Amino acid sequence: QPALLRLSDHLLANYKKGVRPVRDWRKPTTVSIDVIMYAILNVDEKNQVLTTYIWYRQYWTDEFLQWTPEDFDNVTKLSIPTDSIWVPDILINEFVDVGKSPNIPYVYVHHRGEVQNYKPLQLVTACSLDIYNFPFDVQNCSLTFTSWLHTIQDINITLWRSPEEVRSDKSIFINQGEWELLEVFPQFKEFSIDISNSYAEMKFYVIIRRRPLFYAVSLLLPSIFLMVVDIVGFCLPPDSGERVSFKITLLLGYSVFLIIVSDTLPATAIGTPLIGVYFVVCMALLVISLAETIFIVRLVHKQDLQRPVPDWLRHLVLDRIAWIRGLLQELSSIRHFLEKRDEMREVARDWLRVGYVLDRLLFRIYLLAVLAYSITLVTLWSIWH
Amino acid sequence: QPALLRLSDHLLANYKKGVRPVRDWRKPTTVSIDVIMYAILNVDEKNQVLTTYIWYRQYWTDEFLQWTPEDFDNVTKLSIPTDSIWVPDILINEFVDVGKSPNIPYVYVHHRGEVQNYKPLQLVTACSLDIYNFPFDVQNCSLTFTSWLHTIQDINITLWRSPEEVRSDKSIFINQGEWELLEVFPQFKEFSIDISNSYAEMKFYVIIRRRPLFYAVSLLLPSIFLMVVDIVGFCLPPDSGERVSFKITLLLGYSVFLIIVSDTLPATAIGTPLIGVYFVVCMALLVISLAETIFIVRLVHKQDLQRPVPDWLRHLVLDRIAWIRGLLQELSSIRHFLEKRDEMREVARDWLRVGYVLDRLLFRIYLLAVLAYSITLVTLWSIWH
Amino acid sequence: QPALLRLSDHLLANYKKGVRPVRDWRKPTTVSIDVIMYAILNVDEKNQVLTTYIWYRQYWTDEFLQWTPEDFDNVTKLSIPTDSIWVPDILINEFVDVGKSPNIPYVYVHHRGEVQNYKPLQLVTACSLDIYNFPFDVQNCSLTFTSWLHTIQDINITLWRSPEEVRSDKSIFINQGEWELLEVFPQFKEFSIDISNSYAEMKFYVIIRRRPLFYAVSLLLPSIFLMVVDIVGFCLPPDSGERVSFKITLLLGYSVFLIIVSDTLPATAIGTPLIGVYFVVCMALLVISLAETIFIVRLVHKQDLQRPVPDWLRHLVLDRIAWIRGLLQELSSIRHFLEKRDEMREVARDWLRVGYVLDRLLFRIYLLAVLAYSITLVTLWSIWH
Amino acid sequence: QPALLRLSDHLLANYKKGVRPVRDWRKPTTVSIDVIMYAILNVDEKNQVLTTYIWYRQYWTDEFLQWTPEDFDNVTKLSIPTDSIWVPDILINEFVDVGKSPNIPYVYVHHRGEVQNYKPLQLVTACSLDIYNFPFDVQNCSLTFTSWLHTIQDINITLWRSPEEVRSDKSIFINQGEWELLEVFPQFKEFSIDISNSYAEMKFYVIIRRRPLFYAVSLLLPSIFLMVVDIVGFCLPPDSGERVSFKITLLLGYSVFLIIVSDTLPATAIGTPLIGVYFVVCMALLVISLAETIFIVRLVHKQDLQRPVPDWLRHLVLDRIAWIRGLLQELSSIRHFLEKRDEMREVARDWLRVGYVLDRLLFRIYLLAVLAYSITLVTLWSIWH
Amino acid sequence: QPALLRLSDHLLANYKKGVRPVRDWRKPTTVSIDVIMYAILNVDEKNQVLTTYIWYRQYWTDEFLQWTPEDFDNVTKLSIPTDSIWVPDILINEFVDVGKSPNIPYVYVHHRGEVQNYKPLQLVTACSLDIYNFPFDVQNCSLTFTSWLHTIQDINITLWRSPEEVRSDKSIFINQGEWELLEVFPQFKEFSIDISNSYAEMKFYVIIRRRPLFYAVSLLLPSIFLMVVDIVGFCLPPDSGERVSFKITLLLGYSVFLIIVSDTLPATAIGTPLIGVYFVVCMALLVISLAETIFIVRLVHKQDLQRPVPDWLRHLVLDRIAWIRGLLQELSSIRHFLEKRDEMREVARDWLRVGYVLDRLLFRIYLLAVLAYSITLVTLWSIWH
Ligand SMILES: *[C@@H]1O[C@H](CO)[C@@H](O[C@@H]2O[C@H](CO)[C@@H](O)[C@H](O)[C@H]2NC(C)=O)[C@H](O)[C@H]1NC(C)=O
Ligand SMILES: *[C@@H]1O[C@H](CO)[C@@H](O[C@@H]2O[C@H](CO)[C@@H](O)[C@H](O)[C@H]2NC(C)=O)[C@H](O)[C@H]1NC(C)=O
Ligand SMILES: NCCc1c[nH]c2ccc(O)cc12
Ligand SMILES: NCCc1c[nH]c2ccc(O)cc12
Ligand SMILES: NCCc1c[nH]c2ccc(O)cc12
Ligand SMILES: NCCc1c[nH]c2ccc(O)cc12
Ligand SMILES: NCCc1c[nH]c2ccc(O)cc12
Repeated sequence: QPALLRLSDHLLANYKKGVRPVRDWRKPTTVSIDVIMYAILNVDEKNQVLTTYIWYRQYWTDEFLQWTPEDFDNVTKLSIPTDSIWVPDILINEFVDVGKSPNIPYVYVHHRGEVQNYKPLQLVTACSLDIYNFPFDVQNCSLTFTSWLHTIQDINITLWRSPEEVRSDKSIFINQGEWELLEVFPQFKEFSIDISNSYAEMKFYVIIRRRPLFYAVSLLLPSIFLMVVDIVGFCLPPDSGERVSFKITLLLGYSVFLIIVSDTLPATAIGTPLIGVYFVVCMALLVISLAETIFIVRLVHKQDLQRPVPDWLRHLVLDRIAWIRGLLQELSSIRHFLEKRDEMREVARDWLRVGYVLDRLLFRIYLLAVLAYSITLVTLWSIWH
Repeated sequence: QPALLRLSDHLLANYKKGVRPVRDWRKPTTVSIDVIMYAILNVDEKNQVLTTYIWYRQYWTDEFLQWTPEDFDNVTKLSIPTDSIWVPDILINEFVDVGKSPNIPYVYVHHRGEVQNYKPLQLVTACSLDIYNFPFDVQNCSLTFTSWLHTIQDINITLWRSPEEVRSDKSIFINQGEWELLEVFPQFKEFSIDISNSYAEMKFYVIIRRRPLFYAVSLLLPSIFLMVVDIVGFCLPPDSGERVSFKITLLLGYSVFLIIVSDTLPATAIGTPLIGVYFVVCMALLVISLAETIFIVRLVHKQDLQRPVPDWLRHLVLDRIAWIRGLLQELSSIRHFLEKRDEMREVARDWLRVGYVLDRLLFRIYLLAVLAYSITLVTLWSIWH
Repeated sequence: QPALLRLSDHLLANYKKGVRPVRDWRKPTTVSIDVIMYAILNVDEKNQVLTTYIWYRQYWTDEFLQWTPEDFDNVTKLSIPTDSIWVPDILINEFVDVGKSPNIPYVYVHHRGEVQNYKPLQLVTACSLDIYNFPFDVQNCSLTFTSWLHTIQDINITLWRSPEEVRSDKSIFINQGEWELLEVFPQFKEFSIDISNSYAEMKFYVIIRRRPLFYAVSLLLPSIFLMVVDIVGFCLPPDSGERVSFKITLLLGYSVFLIIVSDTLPATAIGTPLIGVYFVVCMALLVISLAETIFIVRLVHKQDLQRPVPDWLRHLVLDRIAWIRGLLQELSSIRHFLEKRDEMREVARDWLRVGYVLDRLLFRIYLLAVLAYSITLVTLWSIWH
Repeated sequence: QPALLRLSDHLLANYKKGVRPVRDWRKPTTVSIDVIMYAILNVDEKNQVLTTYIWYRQYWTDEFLQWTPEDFDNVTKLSIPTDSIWVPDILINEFVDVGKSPNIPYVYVHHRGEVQNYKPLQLVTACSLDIYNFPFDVQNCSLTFTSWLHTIQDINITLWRSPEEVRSDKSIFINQGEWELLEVFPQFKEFSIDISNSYAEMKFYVIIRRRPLFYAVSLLLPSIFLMVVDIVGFCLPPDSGERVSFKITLLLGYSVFLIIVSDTLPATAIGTPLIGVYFVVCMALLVISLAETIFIVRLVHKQDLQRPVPDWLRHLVLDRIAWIRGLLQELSSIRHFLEKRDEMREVARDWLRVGYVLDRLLFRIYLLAVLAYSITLVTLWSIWH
Repeated sequence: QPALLRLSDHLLANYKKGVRPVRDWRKPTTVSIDVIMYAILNVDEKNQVLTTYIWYRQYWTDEFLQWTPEDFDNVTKLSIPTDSIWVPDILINEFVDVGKSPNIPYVYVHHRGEVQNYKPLQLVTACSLDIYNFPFDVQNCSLTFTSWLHTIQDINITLWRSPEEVRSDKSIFINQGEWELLEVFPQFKEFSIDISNSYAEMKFYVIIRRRPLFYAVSLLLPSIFLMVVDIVGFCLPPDSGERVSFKITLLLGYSVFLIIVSDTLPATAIGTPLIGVYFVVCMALLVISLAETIFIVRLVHKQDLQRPVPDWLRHLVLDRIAWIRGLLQELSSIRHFLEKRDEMREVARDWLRVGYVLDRLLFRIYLLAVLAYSITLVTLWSIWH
């Protein structure tokens, strides 16, 4: 007789698969688990879910599947289909849709009754995401493995291995994605929602950090590009009537661009992300450039103004060294029309050189409000790097 | 003999799982339920559905699964697979797609015949959404648990616990999302669509309110930004020929922006939301700014107009203090060409100072139609806060 | 003995569930159905499908499930699982994907053999949509219930109730959506695709009408907004050099807006919708405004033109009352250069006042081509309302 | 005894459903099929798939389900569940996802052993799409029905009916969609991937043609609209300084529009579609309009140029008839400043009339490069119509 | 007796399908596989997955399904349902969702016990994508077939055929898509995650290359189009006041276009793709064109400047040959006002001809920075072609 199916006839003849396998019912069946995390497939932030592929394994002690290796040609391990034995109902408290993993149809059984079960499982799980510092963020998502029905008296959950070996496990993990795990942190916890019920659970805090190197060329590269167009835009002469149309076109291009980057961050009501506050301050610096162009074109215009006041013309003089026959009465009438002509040219000429020395020094103030304000960026960048 | 599977052989030997378990058929099997709501996953408003994760439990009385704890070593609870016993067909009247929850394969049975069943269930349910006051809204969505086939004579539905304990249940609930539940309100109701049929149902009015703090920085922050660009835009001199091109560019940027925010609110035919009516009034204030610029550039232009009328020049004078040899005949011909030259300059100069004192006071009217109209915003904001 | 499972042992002992239950095989099993329509979930027009939630019920006569209420304690109704009896294969000819409804696991049986079956069913069904008059449209979608395999000799289909009661059934229906049903119209029809096969079917013409009140504020509110910007745009003086840049900017904004509304209507080759033809006529009215601005700026320009012809200057005069020492030769040379100077100013001044009296009356023609053309809108609106 | 389930007890008592039913194993079981195509649901071109709803039927000869109509009250047809008999594994070589069709749970059996099986089946099938002539295209997609495991020796595939009747079958087909089938073309073919294996297959070449009447109002209606704006745009005078800003705005609007229509056509590397080549030639005609405006504004400008050369002024004269006391020395100084003034006006006046007669004839060349080039469109349209 | 179901009664009478079929348990069951790849359906790069349709087959040796062809009329092959025998649990380590393939319900068995199993299987598999050289890229995605539970002692994996025949297999493969496979490379590998467990696996490195011919007309055709608009844009005279509005409009159109092409490439943190670095250098060349227009309009303007310095006027002269009665005092006053008039015209005239000879030679430098920089494109194109 072949000895490998003589054994399965001995185990599964009178085996009843609907009974929690134990001889004294007062003790629990202590399962023992661990995770080996393979990949982080996607982090959906607007929906606050997280899909993950995990290699997973359990063992528990089945007191009805015991034998001796003699009378069976020293068989010490054996494979049984999963649908023909008892199996616990351990699942996750935090799933959203779990139908993506196939069922492994086989389990091992040892000669002491140690049934061990290997299966892959994908987990579209719901964990709250903190998105405050957007390119430089670590996440803290839980994976609470628990028995759904059975209490402490029936099913208790411990680990396969030591909790140090779970923390530093990068044995299989797919790198060169968007995320990168630091550690998987296990913790036993006894859960109770009311009196007279207590449930075992095993949380796995998987922490991951975003690799930020892509988002420099999608959130900072056009923003610094829209600044060097603004720096060269002050070198238009304000008398052209084309400088204000330059600045409103630039702010138009900035405004369309900010729409594009708004859709990524979620509607989580803990506030705004920290980088999104900067694009408001980046946008308000364009308005100070837009309010500076309107002021000097209001100040310098062919409008037939009044005289420049010498109280400020002396103030502009100090800053200029810092930042820069009755035929006589008839023919007298024709020169008087030209007396008024060139003099009103010189009135607008007096307002003219005022609007350039206020153009230069306010361009220096704008250049120091950019160049000294960029040092604040790299020092917050280098320390958090 | 081990006593835990001796009991399951005693219960499930001649048990027929297709019969509603009762000895006198004239009495119903009164199930009893409650919900423990875990999260609100998404509220799709354009489709008017609502997905929700709920911890759920039932018990009913099975008169065929009774035993005595003696002859079984004082066993008082026991686990049976769900597919091997009777189970009611309680489901929801308002689902759209329910396939996302796994089946819990186990139930408890007590020694009196009290079968109790724990299961998670996700509910893409269809509830009508009222979206009138958009950032500040409470919702009222039903969850009508009922038996689909059985009538009052067969299955009646009551609650597990007191209806006060269901209302104030925040024991497990995931916060820091978009929504926040106030209460879950149960109510028994007897349903009847015709004569000779009556059905038990248990409605659960779950009310939730949106946390509005995110939508201030996505529906009010660019709208107030497009006003301070409009306030500074009046400081262009109207003689530039660049002011009307400024105002139409601004209204262009506003018009593109209103497209972006239109896609959120649904096509529900109860009317428009209340905040969407304000963006029309916000848009019509830009037209009054756009109609004011066209009027003064029509009024002030190098066009060789007629004289300003002294009926309104005196009216502008009052508001200015409030808001602000035959050689003689040949040579006489050359001055007359300059007589006509400077005089038509002074005609346009007379229309010139009119268009600035009407520019200033209409800018004060526009500034008071903004600043006093913003007080209406925060008082409606603070009371509803 | 308990009498409720003594009955199910009597019915389902030798019952064979694979046989169409009848004693004389020459007669059909006449099923009888009706629908109770609950909601219209979505109408996808680009794909021409329609999803609908329907409460549904059948009964047929099973000649093998008969008993007498005596010997069973006057039991007259009983519940049997659906998978343990015969059930017809009645389904829809027009489905696209039907997997969204759960299976009701129970049926009633009466003491005469009247098995009745209640189930919900969702129907992503394919019906052709007529989209000609877009906001004001009724639809006519079929729901052809038929047996897929069995012919007239085996399965015939009739109704539960009278066909008048199906038509006026609004007992349960979720209102305050986008659609609103007028009636559900049943009609028996015998189907035959060839010789020697005839099939019963029961069509249900469900007609629904769109509530159009939302699409007034998404298809007419910006279109009338882009007209009042065009009406005020004629009050620019044509000498500014900023009026043509105003009109092309407006047509730019209109052109981008028409892209946004194009994606809703499908690629159904019965033609264009009727409202989409109007937006072409709405767009061509902007070109007549754009061709009118180009004509007067071509007519009025500092170009050193020729004289205005008195054949049309008299025509403009009639419409103006309707719509509105050798020192002498040397010094004679300097006045002749000013003779040519002011005269060519008066030549452009003669073309100047022509271009305003043609500006005013063509603005009246444009104002009457708008105001009288809007009366055509509301009269087609009020009658179809 | 009722005779309809006495027959099913006679057929399915010792019937083994895992054996290919034949008495001499050396002959094949010749199935016979046909398709009745109901609708073409969608053609996804970027993914190159095709979903189709097909009414489908098979018959094969089962030598174990034979009887005589006597001893059974002249029963000649009978219904058996599909899961209780043998059924071939005929499926499609070209599917992508086939889970959308329900299983018909019944088959007919005749008294000779002719089992016939009716089922609907939806087919998201993968066929390569040729998209060269985009609005006027026929497709040629295969549907290769074959047995997946069994060879020629076990399962052979023929047709139900004559192959002429399959070709001209429009008995049920949903029209008024986007597509329209010409014919379904069957062809038997013996498949072999290596030595010692040969497989029967039955290809069904379904050819469909797009109804092009919708895409005239979405690919040609705005393109001809952006030409009549270009035709009227030449009537701006080139001295305005607003004509180049008109032409770049138009090319901006064209460039945004071409983005919108690019997303439809796939990334199939057989080249570009033929209509997409025309929009490049449509775009390059705008550049010749844009290069013509830049040339005449470079030629006509207040720049203090040199003299016009009489070598080309005579050439412009020919085309103009085709396409169109020491007081004397002091006072002599003041006329010499006006000698230089009006003469440089006449130098720019000489370049002025040159730039209009080159404006008119190059506008005639552009008008003949449009009007004669539109005749090429309708002749390629009418023949392919 | 018919001999084909007499054989299946002999094999499957006492067959236990839950036992790994072997007589001596110490030897493994060596399965043997290969793949025949049919199509590459989609490559999702933002999600880094890959869907593939593969024809697949296995055989293993079943020691319990042996017979002799005599006593069964020389039957040497036979078909058994898959659910009635043992089958290994060979699956893929790298799947994401595998539910899209149907189950083939049949297997062959030979008279020696060689069970062979044919099935199609679709594989949304997760492989890391290298996207550095975007249009010209080869991919290297693994397909690791392994037994999930069984070790080396139970299941070992080898190939059907020689590993050379797998490499050059294009027998069935759907061409004329986006991708094109070079080879499928098999490699045996023994896997071990810890001590005391060793697993067989069979990697299949399928390498595919993108056909780049479509992306020339979607990533290079508008980019070279936005250069010839820039080349003709220098032929505007800088005195128009319309040239800077031309250049900012062009950069606006370029900036919107770069948004459109950004969404394809993923967020993989290995850096940026190589073609995306070029569009930054393509964008910075427009800024040098935009900084050149601002410089000459700052240099040439009616501003009443000072004199041009003869240190650079001589430098411009060298490059111009390379790149190009008390009535007397009263009447003396009127000429002095015209002395100042024409002289300040000649001051701006002196700056005028400077700004054209710097316009021409900087246009030659820009033309050589384009034409010589395009030779770098085609040489990198032709070698990698
Ligand atoms: C949600 O809506 C339901 C009905 O639409 C409200 O239920 C009503 O509650 C009042 C107060 O208890 C009862 O008098 C009515 O009989 C109830 N109506 C029905 C149809 O049962 C419910 O109060 C609403 N929720 C909130 C928070 O107001
Ligand atoms: C669709 O394509 C197939 C092949 O790609 C065409 O089938 C060919 O038809 C001709 C004419 O009957 C035969 O001579 C060839 O042998 C067929 N080819 C194959 C591979 O069998 C088919 O004709 C095409 N459809 C149309 C409408 O032309
Ligand atoms: N083929 C993968 C077998 C395997 C090896 N080590 C494992 C660890 C966990 C697990 O679920 C599975 C495994
Ligand atoms: N593991 C969660 C068990 C659990 C504890 N309390 C519960 C309440 C309801 C429920 O369905 C389930 C539970
Ligand atoms: N719980 C809903 C039971 C029900 C009451 N009336 C009905 C009518 C039809 C139907 O399918 C079902 C019903
Ligand atoms: N109810 C549709 C029955 C039917 C009638 N003719 C048919 C032809 C083919 C098929 O699969 C089915 C049919
Ligand atoms: N009908 C396809 C049968 C077939 C022929 N050759 C094959 C090779 C592999 C495979 O899985 C299947 C096949």
